[PDB]
Amino acid sequence: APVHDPDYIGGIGKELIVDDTSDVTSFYPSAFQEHLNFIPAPTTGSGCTRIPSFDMSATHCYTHNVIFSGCRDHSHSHQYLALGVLRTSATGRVFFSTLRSINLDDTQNRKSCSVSATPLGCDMLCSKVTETEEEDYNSVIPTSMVHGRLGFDGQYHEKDLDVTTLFGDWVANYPGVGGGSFIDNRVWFPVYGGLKPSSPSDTAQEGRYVIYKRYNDTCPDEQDYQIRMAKSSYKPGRFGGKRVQQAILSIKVSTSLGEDPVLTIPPNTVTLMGAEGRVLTVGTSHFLYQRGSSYFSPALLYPMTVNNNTATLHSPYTFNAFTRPGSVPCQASARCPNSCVTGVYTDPYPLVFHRNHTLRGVFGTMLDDEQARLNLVSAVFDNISRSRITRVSSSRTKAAYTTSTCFKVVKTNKTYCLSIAEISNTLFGEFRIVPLLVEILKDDG
Amino acid sequence: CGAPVHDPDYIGGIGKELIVDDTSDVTSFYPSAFQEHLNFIPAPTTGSGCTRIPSFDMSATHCYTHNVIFSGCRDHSHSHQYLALGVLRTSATGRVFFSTLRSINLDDTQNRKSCSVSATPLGCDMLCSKVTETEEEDYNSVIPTSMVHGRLGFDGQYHEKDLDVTTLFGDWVANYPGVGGGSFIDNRVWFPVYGGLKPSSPSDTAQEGRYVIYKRYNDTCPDEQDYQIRMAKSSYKPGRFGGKRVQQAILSIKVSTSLGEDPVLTIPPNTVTLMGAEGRVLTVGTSHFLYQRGSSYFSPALLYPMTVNNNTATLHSPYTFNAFTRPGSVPCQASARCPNSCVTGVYTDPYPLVFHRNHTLRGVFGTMLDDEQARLNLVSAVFDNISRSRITRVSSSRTKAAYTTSTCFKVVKTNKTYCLSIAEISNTLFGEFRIVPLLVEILKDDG
Amino acid sequence: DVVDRIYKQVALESPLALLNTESIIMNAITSLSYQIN
Amino acid sequence: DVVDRIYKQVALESPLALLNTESIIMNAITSLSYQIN
Amino acid sequence: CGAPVHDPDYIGGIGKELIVDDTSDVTSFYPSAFQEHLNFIPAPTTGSGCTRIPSFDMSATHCYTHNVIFSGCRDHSHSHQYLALGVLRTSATGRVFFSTLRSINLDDTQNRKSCSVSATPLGCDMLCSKVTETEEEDYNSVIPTSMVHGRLGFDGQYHEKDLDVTTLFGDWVANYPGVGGGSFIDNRVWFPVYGGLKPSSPSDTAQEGRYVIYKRYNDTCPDEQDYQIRMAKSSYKPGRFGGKRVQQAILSIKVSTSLGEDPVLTIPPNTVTLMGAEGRVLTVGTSHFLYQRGSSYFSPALLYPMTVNNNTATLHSPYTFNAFTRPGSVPCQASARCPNSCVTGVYTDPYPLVFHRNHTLRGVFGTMLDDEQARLNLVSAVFDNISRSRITRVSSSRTKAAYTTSTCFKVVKTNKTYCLSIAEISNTLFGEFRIVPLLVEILKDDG
Amino acid sequence: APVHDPDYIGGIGKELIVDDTSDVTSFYPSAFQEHLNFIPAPTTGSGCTRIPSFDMSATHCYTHNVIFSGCRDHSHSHQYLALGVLRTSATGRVFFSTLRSINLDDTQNRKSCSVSATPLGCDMLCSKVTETEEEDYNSVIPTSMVHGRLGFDGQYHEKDLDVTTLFGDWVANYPGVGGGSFIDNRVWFPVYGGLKPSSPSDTAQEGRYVIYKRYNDTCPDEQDYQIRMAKSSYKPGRFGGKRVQQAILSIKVSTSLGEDPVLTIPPNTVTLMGAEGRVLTVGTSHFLYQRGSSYFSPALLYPMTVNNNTATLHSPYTFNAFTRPGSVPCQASARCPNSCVTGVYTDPYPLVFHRNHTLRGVFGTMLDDEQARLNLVSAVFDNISRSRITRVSSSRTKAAYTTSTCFKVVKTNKTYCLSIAEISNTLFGEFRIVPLLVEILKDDG
Amino acid sequence: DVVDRIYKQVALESPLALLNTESIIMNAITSLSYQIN
Amino acid sequence: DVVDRIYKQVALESPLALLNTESIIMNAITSLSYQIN
Repeated sequence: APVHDPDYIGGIGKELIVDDTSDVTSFYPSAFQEHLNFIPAPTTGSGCTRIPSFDMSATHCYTHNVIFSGCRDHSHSHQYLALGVLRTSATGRVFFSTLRSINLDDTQNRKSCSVSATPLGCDMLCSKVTETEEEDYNSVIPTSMVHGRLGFDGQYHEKDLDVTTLFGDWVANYPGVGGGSFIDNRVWFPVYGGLKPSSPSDTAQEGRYVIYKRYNDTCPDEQDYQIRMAKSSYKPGRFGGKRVQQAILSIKVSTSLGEDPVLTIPPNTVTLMGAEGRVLTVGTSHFLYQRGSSYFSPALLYPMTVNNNTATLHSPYTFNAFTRPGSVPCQASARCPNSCVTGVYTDPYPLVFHRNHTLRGVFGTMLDDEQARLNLVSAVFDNISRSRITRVSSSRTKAAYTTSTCFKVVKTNKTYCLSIAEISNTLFGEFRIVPLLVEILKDDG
Repeated sequence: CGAPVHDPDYIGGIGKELIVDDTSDVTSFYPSAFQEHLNFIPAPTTGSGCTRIPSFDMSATHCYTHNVIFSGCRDHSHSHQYLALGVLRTSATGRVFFSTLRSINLDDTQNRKSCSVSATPLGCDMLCSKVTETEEEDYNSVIPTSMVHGRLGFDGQYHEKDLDVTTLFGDWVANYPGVGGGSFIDNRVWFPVYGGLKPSSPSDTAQEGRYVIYKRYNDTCPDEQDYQIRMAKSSYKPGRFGGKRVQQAILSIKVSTSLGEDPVLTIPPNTVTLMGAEGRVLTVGTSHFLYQRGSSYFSPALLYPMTVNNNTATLHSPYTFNAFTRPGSVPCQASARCPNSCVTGVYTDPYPLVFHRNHTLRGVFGTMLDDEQARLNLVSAVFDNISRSRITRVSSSRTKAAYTTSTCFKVVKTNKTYCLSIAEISNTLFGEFRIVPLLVEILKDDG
Repeated sequence: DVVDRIYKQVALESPLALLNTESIIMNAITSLSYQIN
Repeated sequence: DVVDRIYKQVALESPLALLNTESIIMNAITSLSYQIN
Repeated sequence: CGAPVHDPDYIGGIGKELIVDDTSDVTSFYPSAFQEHLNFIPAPTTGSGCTRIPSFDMSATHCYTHNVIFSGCRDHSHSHQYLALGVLRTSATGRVFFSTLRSINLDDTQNRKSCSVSATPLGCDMLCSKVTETEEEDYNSVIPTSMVHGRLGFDGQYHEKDLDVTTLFGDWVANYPGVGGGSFIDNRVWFPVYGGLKPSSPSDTAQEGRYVIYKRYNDTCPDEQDYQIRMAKSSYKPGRFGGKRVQQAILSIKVSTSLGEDPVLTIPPNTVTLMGAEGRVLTVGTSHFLYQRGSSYFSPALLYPMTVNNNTATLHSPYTFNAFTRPGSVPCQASARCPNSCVTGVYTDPYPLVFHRNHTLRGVFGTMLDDEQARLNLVSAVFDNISRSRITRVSSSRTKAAYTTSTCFKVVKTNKTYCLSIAEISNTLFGEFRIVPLLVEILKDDG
Repeated sequence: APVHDPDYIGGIGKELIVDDTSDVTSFYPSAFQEHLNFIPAPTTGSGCTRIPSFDMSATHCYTHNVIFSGCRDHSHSHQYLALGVLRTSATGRVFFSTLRSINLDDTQNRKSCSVSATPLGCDMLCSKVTETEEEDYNSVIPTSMVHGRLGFDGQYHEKDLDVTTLFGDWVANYPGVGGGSFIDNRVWFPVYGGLKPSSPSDTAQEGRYVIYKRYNDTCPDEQDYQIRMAKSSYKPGRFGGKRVQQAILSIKVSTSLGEDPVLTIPPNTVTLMGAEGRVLTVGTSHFLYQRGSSYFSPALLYPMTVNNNTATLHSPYTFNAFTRPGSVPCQASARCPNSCVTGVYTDPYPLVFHRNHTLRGVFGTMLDDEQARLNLVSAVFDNISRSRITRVSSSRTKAAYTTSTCFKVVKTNKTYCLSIAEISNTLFGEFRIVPLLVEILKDDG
Repeated sequence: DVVDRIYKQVALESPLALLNTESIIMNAITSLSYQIN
Repeated sequence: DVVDRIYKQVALESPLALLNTESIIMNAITSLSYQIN
């Protein structure tokens, strides 16, 4: 029955910075703080740690993947799940210390995974796939899926899910790799995949769409041109014409794992091509982040709502200057809608608030580049602008994921943000997940 | 949470003579390729902080400590120190992994620099040395070197007391731990110590006009007998520090609730020991050994058999392993033949595996940096008087190294033998300065 | 005569018999330490 | 003479004293694991 | 409160072969006068309630139980039962005393009557028998006798389960414990059992046409060989109960968290055992014994050496002590020579003291009621094949007795040997029916 | 840190039966109840247990003496002190179980002793005397004295007291063997002895006196006859003319034993020849019982008061029908005052109360006989009458002491009284201390 | 020769050496059980 | 022949294995008495 040190007590799962009088981008990250690292690194030049997932409530939940044979051979892999708490050191130094940990080494392959912090432990939603995507989209059956939890007891239990009846309309199905959220007794996982052509869940998603545009730029393309693309986007070429729809799954947290699954596929009127993403609850406000894998790069956060066991997404917040770099003409600066799949997962943690409770600004680490996945940088962002920053490295640095969660310490009253990133460097090493710690500061004063 | 005792799978497997055969050929035993287990020794959180100088020891509890420096591994003037207490476990699928059940990081201003851990019934004992200045400077000092005896308990709390060094160490200009693990024997912790002596002190003059000369197997020195006897004498006062005698010592503090209790230094005759250097006091089964780093002219790995009297230990003519070398600068290099004055070389643990029923040592395991001069290309293998086994390379790239520390246990349930070999490696794949707990399975030939 | 040869046990059976009574006692002690509440 | 056989109790008597003091401890450690409230 | 372990003063002193000498004369060892220690076994609160039928056993924990009857020790129909868990201690001045750290009294309606305690790792185990009717009646029964296996733990809580007697005991008309302590061996409690057998049952017919005849030392029976063989046969079906075979048994329940686990009865051949009676299964050092009360024609104290197979035990030709007698009614009296049918005699424990290195039994300690016929004049002494030591009388008055149970330990610190001998005595000084834990120091002659 | 079972909680140290409408002697003892005996019996025909002392507050304190060589040789003896709690059994049966016990076997002789229950343990006041009384009264020095406590820790500590400065006026000094009482942070012990002729404490007690008479009888003796005796009583012949004055000692209960002794010798205007006795606190009311060792047999209880560290006794309650048997003409029925020493210690526990809070009746076991100490019987008594009864034995029975303490169980609401007696019988044995348990009952209904 | 006679230890020193390692281990276990809080 | 002396290690080697497995336990029981919070 673990829980955080008192200094943190009260400042964990709630709204951090509320100012109207403030100027959001006037907040900036401290240079990178030095704490005790909680994320295991590799024991070998063979195995590599990848695809991190993080969530925190009264407990801090973390999981990542260990592939083998130099980050190849999906066929096999382990999975790491840690359950932990935020502590202050004797000198008051912030550090994360995991109180309970389990590494899944069995022959089965959990591939994508996402963790959530629930009162009963760290819940996890993974998929068991022995094959590549491209083949999985030619699959005549939906993807196998598991739900499991690491109890405070330290014992770990997992219930497999019935993917045929639940997912029947889908050719492939995956967790979003992001964080899962505990809302109204349900664990809410980001999910995605693709679904059978001419299926109840398919047709319902045809003739429904949304086209988002950027701040100062406006697309040259005709609407009979544009609309025909944004149309062409939801069933991108790379994967053969099958439609890829975003989704959210909701299970009940109980001593019985895999209880009462309800899958909510929103309308594509409000939502773009399904990608990886996280679900967040800050205070009373819930959101789904979606990877920029489609034509639109800028950071995406959808305010979401609970209707009983179901869910509905509303008009998403847009953040420019926070951009997944992409292939053309989907790249970081793209104004116009097009069909593509490329991009990267970057967590935009909501930060600055109006008393309105709408969202002034968010903080996360992005990849600064037009096309390639390179040069990770941390900062806070505005509907338009970006703050001063802290670069992860001054040398060439390759990235895959950055997932951020921010918390404040009460007793001292200083705000810090954890942004977990998957980096490839000369100093850090090749495939390495680094729990970067940062503090927030007003500019003048 | 969790119980500070190795999973029963290990009961009977930790801390004993592992492989015992007279007839079999030691070097036919050999390491598997590198295994993948769950990793304990933590890496840094930034591109500044760097982990280094590791120390490890294990009994019923596994103790690990490593230093965390900053500003790109510069500015000694500050650092933290990480001490972890842990257990050897087997997974649900039977996989070996080291899980550390208790840890404390020391962030206070004070700098403990060279530090070594030992596994004692009461916790993890540690012997560090608080030094704000440079080794070169320190040897010019008019005072000894502050030294702490700390411990981490199973209650997860840390304590320590500063040894009174003006008496215990009063004859020394500089006093450091061996960075290699300590060992619990006869109700006391026993740590490696080394440093310089105040010229013409009691403990300095006791050591004058004495020395030891060790020669290699198929190789004999051209140098004139008298020549060597002279240069071999000068080996103990390397020109680096001005020629204060740099001597190997061992300190034994009584392990008890009150730290730093009744410390007694052991300063062996240099008719046995070489020029003092880093090292480890270890026990396998019923016998204890001191490892000395190759910092002097002598290339081959050494274990001086150690016997303990009361508060004092005695050292006997050392074991030697000829294919097991440190690299060194000339004419101290890996191929070094004759005696000489120098300070160079690297810390590589020769953990004993194959034993005679004679209870005499046949062969050892360790990761040696294989190269003549620089410290590069770490490789694990089994070593013997003359020869080394088939090897496991750590990588195919240029990868430098600082320390490697090896200890071998056995999971009894499966009756398979393993070796943990911890390396401080610097690499493209792993990272700039990174500590990797390399795991290996020991195998035979022809099966 | 034909006696020594049955003493091979003192260096054979006997020590191994100690290693057992150790291993089991240790297993006992081990489980017991698992009592941390 | 005759001391040959009389010591062969080395494989009879002592291997017991072991087993006996073994069980004494084991029982005493067992009763202990029951003394935790 | 308090820890259920004998003061360290006793470590190495409890439950072993106490005095071992081949050359010395057993009977030259002998009891001191009666010592004064602090008293454990509690006396009654009224002139009605009366304590009786005591049982004792000790390992690392000391277990004692005695029955509390009412209406002047009449009306079996009701009673309580007192089970105490305790430790051997030494005072500040070094005085020996038994302090009982945990006790429970059983006041529920149910009557456990004949009961015996054993010391097991998990607590004090007890085997009682729930009987509302008379022994004479019970032997006329068409059903077995309800039997409980209870235990008191170190958590001071009591539990029990009724053995299923229609199967286990199905061949018996009446089934009782020996009132003498049980013993823990090979991960099981082993209790003495005795009673009648259903005529012509499987276990009855197995015992027909068989018997044992034991004769005394300097004394030989006049009776014709055939005569004896006949009367010796009839000894097993005493006229008291109508001639159902009254047989000695031992039951072993597995000691575990769940009581009454896997019980297995041992019903030895009557070529070894006499007509069944009260008794105790005891272990001293590496060997185990069964005591049988003298209830048949045989006067001298008996210990059948007991060896345990798996769930079954086997009995070998009994030890005998000729100067150690029960009194008995004729022609069963203390001086009894030949075989005969009868039920008489008394329970007196022969606790083994002097041993051969042969590991064979020389002499024993116990309090015998010294008299031919009635049960009177208890006296403690050391006994031997032929002879008894100098004695310690319990009193100079006419004092009757029911049970005496003796076990001998040694305080190792002082290296002095003691014997606890518990007696149910009836006296002017002590009281009507009173249980007195008599303590004695064992001494030598000529020192 | 022990304490009683809840069923007793609330009913321990407080007033038991309050009725004006009632008739006191209409209450009677149940026959003798059967519980689990807490008082150790002898291990031998040599040693004998004698001189019991009992007290209870939140803890139950008991101590007695073990003499040797067939109840002879004062020279040596042990002392037993038990610390315990009142428990209910599973079937609800009342029993006393001592949770902490210590037997003092050392060469020193604590002779008379009295125990009190204090928040810090069981406090005890004994004397160390190696000689008989008759010789102790020829003593040129006061009697050595000890104060000690059995902690809940089980550890026992004892501080000797300075008898010369404290007791200087006394030739001999002893604890009253009764119970000690905890009042206003002081342990209050009954004490007695005799004091040096012509001493500050002596002369003050000359010319001061009290003469008590019985209910229906009035002495024939002249006052110039009587007054001259009651005079002659305080310095009885047996002991050589030395005056024997009752007394009470008060020590502070603290981690430091033997702290701040203050000895209070009351005036003999209010008090008779000093004897053994107990000090009791029931609810808010305090009392000193005094043995009937002098000319006046009937049960004696003095209401006492605390002035800081000092004490003052008031007019004592009288109970007829409760009579220490005595030698002539001091015997059980004696009307007239005379000088004698004979009698017996019998505890009169206060029971029935007026709302006035004065004392209607008391309960204890007495010895029914004119002269000899024989035939112990339990009952409740009135200023005049006595109840129905329960006899301890129908055979010849010798007694020494009876000390009673009464308590109620709340949960069940039944009142029981423990009367500890020192008996000599054929059934019980020779010198035997038996914790007789009794219940109280209304007569009709 | 002159060898047996130095084996008197196996039945002399040896067993007594077991009794010690028992007694001490037991002392250990004993103290430990004194930990009942 | 020669087996005489070679077993006399009965008074050398094994009396150690005892002392060693002794201390192993003692240390393991000691560390345990430190694990109580």
